[PDB]
Parts: sequence; C-alpha cells; structure tokens
Amino acid sequence: SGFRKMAFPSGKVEGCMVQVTCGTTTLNGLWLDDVVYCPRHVICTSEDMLNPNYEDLLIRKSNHNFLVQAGNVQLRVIGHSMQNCVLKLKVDTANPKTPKYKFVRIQPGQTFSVLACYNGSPSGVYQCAMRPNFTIKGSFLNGSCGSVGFNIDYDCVSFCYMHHMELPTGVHAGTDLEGNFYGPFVDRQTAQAAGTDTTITVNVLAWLYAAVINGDRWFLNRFTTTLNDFNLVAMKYNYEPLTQDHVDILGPLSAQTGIAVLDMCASLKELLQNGMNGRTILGSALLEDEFTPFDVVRQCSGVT
Amino acid sequence: SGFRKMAFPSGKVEGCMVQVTCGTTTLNGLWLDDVVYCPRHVICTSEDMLNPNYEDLLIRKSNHNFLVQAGNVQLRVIGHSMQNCVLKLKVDTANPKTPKYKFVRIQPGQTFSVLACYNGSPSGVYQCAMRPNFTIKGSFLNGSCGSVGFNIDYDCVSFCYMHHMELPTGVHAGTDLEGNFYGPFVDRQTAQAAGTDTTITVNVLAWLYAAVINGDRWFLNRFTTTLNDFNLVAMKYNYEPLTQDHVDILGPLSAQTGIAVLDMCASLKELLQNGMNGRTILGSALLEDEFTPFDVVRQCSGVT
Ligand SMILES: CC(C)OCCCN(Cc1ccco1)C(=O)Nc1cn(C)c(=O)c2ccccc12
Ligand SMILES: CC(C)OCCCN(Cc1ccco1)C(=O)Nc1cn(C)c(=O)c2ccccc12
Repeated sequence: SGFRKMAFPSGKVEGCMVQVTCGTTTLNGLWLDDVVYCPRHVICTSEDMLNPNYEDLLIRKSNHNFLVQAGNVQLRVIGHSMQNCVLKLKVDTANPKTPKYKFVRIQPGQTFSVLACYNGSPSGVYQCAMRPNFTIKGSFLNGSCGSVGFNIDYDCVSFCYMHHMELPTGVHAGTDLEGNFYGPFVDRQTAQAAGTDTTITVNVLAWLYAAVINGDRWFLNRFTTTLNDFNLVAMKYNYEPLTQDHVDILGPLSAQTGIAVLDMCASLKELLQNGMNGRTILGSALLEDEFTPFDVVRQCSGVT
Repeated sequence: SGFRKMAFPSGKVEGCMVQVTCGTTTLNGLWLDDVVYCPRHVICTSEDMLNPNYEDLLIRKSNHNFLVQAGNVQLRVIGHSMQNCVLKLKVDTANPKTPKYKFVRIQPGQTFSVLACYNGSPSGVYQCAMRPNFTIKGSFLNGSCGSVGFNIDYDCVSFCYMHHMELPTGVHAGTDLEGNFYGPFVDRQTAQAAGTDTTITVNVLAWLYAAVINGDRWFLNRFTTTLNDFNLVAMKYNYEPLTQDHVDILGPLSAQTGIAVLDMCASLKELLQNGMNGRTILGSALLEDEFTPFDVVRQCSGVT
C-alpha cells in the first residue's frame, strides 16, 4: 500500500548522457548507438538566439566544432545533421551502454520521467506529464537543455521528450527525439505564451481509483452521472472533456474496485463543486492529474 | 526554474539489486562487494511471522539454503550471519557494479530516495522522508522487502534504509543497513501503532524559500516572530519545534532571498492560522515537508 509519484529507474538513461559543446555553448546530449542527439541551439551564441537562422548558422560548423564528452573521455564526431530542432552527431563509437529503445511522440496527458542533467551528468529524476497546452512543469536550470523524458517497458526505453526551453512564465517546452516541438513553440528567444493549462480528467479519475485502492474513500458519493452531464461540469472547471476512450482505459480500475466509471465521475463532479473542505486524498489537498490509468495499474500491481 | 519532488538518479543502486530466496520466501537483497544484505525475515514461513525467534529459525539454515540471483545468474553463498534485523550473505563474487558507498543512519526529517524493487528488479524511484515518528510514507507491495533508501554525494551512495514492513495503518517501517529499525518497530506480525506524524518545520521553511526563489510569493507577510513565539504556534499545529540548529541550516536560503529566517517563520505562522484560502504554493495546496534545506539548495543550484 501507499501511493507515490514514482519515476522509472533512471540507470538505462544515465548510461546515455553526454556533454555536447559547440564553441562556448554547452548542453546535454543523448548517445544511442553511434549517434548523439542534442538541441540544435548548441550551435548558437547568446546574440544568435534572438532570431536564429539555424540552417545558416550550421554552415559555419564542421564535425570538429562539436565536442562530445562521455564521462571524462572524448568521442570522435564523424558526421552531423539537423533533423527539425535536434542535431544528430554521428560518432565513431557505438555507446556500449545503449539500451533497447524507441523514439515515441506522446499525447497530452501522458506521463513520463525526466532525468535532469547538467554538463552531461545526471542530477535527479522526477515524474511529470505532457500538459494539455503542450508544456511540462519540470525543474530545469541553465545547462539542463538536452535532458530527456522517457518511459520504460520491461527492458525497452521509449524516449519521448528532449528539453529545449523555458517560457517566460517558468513552464517548459521541448521536442520529441525527432526534433519536433510539442505544441506551437519555437527555439527562439521571443516571448511565447502558453494556452490554458487544463486538468487531465482521465488521470484525476485514475488517481481517485488509486486512492480507493489504498483506503482513502471519504469522497465516494451516492451519485452517478452521464458523460454529457459530467462534461458540462468539466468545462466549467477547466478539466479536459472525458471521452468513451478514457472510460475504456479506466475499465480495469473500475473492475478492481467495483466502482463504475460514471459513478467515479459523479464523485469527482461533487469534489469540483464542493471542494475538499480541508481534507486530503493520498496526502494531497488538490486533485492530482499526473498519474495515467496505466501508471495506477502499474504501481498498484508492482510491474518491474 | 520549477520545483519538483526529485529523486537521485537510481542507476548506481539498480546495479546492486538481487533476489534472495530462502525456502519459499523471496525478497530483495543489496549486493555490495562480496556481501548481500537482506531483511532477516527471508528465513521465515508465514506461520513463523506471528512470533519468530530468529536465532532459532536461523539454526535450520545453511549457506546452500539462501538462493541469490543477480539478473538471471546465481551467486554462490559461502557464509551467512545475522546483524540485528538484516542477514549478511557472503558470496564468492564481488559485485562488479559496486559503487563507492557508505552506510548511514539518518535522523527524522531527512529525505532520501527509494528504489522500489520486486524479485530483485527495480520498479520505480521516489523521494520520501524519515517521518518524526520513524515511519516512512512509501509505496510498497508484497515482495518489496529489501528495497533500499539512499542519498548520493557526487559518486558515493549513502544507503540509509532497507524496507521491512508495513504497519496496519499502511505506513512503512524499516532498518538502516546495520539492521537497526528506525523507531521502536519490530519485525514481527503483531499490531504496532505509530506515534504522531508531526510536520517537519525546517523542511516546510526550506520549501517556502524554494517557492520564493521560483516566484510564488503571495504568502510573504509583513510580520516577524521569535523562536519561542513561533514554537507556541508550531506545537498547536503538530509541527516539530524549530531550533537554532534549524535556523543555522536555513542561513544560505535566507542569504539568497534576503528573507530573515524568523520573517519566514512569521509567514508560515500566518499560513497555519489563516490557511491557504484555496491558493497553491509550488503547485501544492498544503505545506510540503519532504524537502530539506540541502535538497532546496541542491535543486535550485543544479548539483550533479
Ligand atoms: C530559446 C531558448 C532555446 O533559449 C533561451 C535562452 C537563450 N540564451 C542562452 C543560449 C543558448 C544558446 C546560446 O545561448 C541566451 O543567451 N539568450 C539571450 C540572448 N540575448 C541576446 C540577451 O541579451 C539575453 C539576455 C538575458 C538572458 C538571455 C539572453
Ligand atoms: C512483520 C513483517 C516483516 O511481515 C508481515 C507479513 C508477514 N507474512 C509474510 C511473510 C514474510 C516471511 C514469510 O511470510 C505473513 O505471511 N504473515 C502472516 C502470518 N500468518 C500466520 C497469517 O495467518 C497471515 C494472514 C494474513 C496475512 C499475513 C499473515
């Protein structure tokens, strides 16, 4: 029992972190096989970041201008290319610690772990979610660009995020491992505002199921609702609309607890309308939305 | 910017996890050098757990009765001994992945990361704190015994916790790596109640400093207080008393923000008395106490 915000074990990703330096700019890179992936803004000077033309700036860079250091040893760069907002640096040595991996582009509401790194060295690991406005609420200081987000399925690491930027409001933006930004963000120092950060409804419901499984049941009410009635309330409270696909995904949690999905929706509707009244659920005084239904099943069953 | 509950990178500890089986009981072990450390109740059957006499039960066990599996390969046990509530199994092979390490016994209020494991395989990593009642609020299912808690200082892992038990209230109890339980708990299936789980005041203050550093400043008030006046309020709200040692530890955070420690105490006093009024601090609707002042400095400075 007990329910914690849990990150994946980070070892498989730690073995991939390298430092990439171009000129006087240093950030993190991800070394998989004989390729090092890093944010393309490693080629920029501070002055270039106001309005960079990456294709033009890249012309002034050769293989020998990219310094890649894995631990305290230098990797030889034998090729380089730009794919969207990431640079792929071909090195002469395959990473001996390369885990089985995939590159995946996640949808909003999906969670993942971030291994925050500085100078190619891991500092910590935390769990977060792709917000519905395509930002993440991370913990990133200068030098953390190139840190990655991932999920693990047994022995395969699915990389889903690479850190690029902080918006002026302190929220974070980045790309998938193909270099495509999540959301409308661009790698340029121009003020970019985020859209509404709505609450991930299917994740709140999953966490209410986790709470029932662990014995926090005070919020269970005597009501039910429909998807349409619930969604009227969800819209009022800036919660994402609940679809039958979300209901389907909650099926195993509904089966384990015996609480119909629409009954849990009605309990969540009452929590939104009445508030918590100074009470807590799983040690939180607000409704947690960074656990997917799969995370709850995984944590409550002990998948390794 | 951004402030997250961050665990240490778990790779160095992942390389130490093994599965230990004795008879039909299986749990996790920690392999450092040529010794595997695990909870002594691996020698017990379910019936023995009601009132075990470990010294007597251990007489019926030889080296060949302990099965230690590291990955999918078996380690040869060449010696065994009981130290308090842990068994030390001497193996014929030093763990090639043994990191630099120390065994430390932490004080209440100190935080650490837990690598939850099942069958010697890591499932996840989370950050928690030794509560003032010497329990931890973890996330542990059957099979998680032997999972460890640790802190990392550059390349040295300081192991501070080994998981042994869940109390009937769903909170967790365990030992240091010398086998001494934190608190008064015993490894026997007898109902054991925990004392008052008070809030770690110095950690709440540290987290209020982290909030100011990241721009959440609404709670900053126009008051100051004294240690004695603050402690009258702390006692009323089941907060640990604040000492001058805690004030000393908050010094670097006071210096960085320009907010005197006693001024932050007065702001915390007003939050305790007025509540949050539906507002949040660092995305939390309650006062967080599982960040030490050192964790805040580390996270806000980017120590790797
Ligand atoms: C858009 C994201 C990716 O980067 C944002 C941060 C960009 N950097 C850091 C960086 C990345 C590569 C090379 O330098 C940066 O120096 N920008 C600034 C540019 N200029 C001209 C300023 O005057 C300035 C003033 C204050 C703070 C930042 C800046
Ligand atoms: C005290 C801590 C360490 O262990 C608590 C759990 C102890 N175990 C598991 C275990 C560890 C080693 C061997 O078995 C256990 O089986 N106890 C029970 C004993 N008996 C006799 C019951 O009837 C019973 C009924 C329901 C649930 C648990 C038990």
